[PDB]
Amino acid sequence: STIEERVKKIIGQQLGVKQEEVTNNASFVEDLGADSLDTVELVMALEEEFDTEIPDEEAEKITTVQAAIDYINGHQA
Repeated sequence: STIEERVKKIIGQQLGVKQEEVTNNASFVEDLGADSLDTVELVMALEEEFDTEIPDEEAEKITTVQAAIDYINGHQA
């Protein structure tokens, strides 16, 4: 249950996709047509994760999935 691991999972809960549909470098506006619940779930997911409450500004450049792994990775370092 590595970083990206749990991450993907959470992300998979934010909407309800699989792994092949939420590939590491998965998209949102092109993948999940960018769902409000997604951008919102990102503010809660991260909040329920490490209480980081991701904004909408940093979420834009973090729309993807892998972006939610590189930012979370910060947990380690």
